Amino acid sequence: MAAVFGIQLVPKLNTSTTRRTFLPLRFDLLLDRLQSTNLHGVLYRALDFNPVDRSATVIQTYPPLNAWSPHHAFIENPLDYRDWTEFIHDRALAFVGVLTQRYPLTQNA
Repeated sequence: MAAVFGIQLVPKLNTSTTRRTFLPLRFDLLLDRLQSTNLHGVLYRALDFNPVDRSATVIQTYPPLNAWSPHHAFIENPLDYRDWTEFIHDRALAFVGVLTQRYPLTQNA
């Protein structure tokens, strides 16, 4: 311990004991998540600078959304965070419908 290169550690060790189990992906639950309107604090951790009606830095995408990359730069960045909210709300909304076309809840729950 302690003098780890130029990183001074503490005299005290500390651990955590309990960890959670990896719970499955309910179809219902995604349908619900895809339905998010106020997305900002749902399928991602989104940073905005609200006071002057402006964006911050980083939309930290979750699952879903985790399959963004292939051509991300091609897409270019939207005008603001607030604006990006909308857009992917929109598009997501379109997508949920696609899924449903092929899979009926009633049947698939």
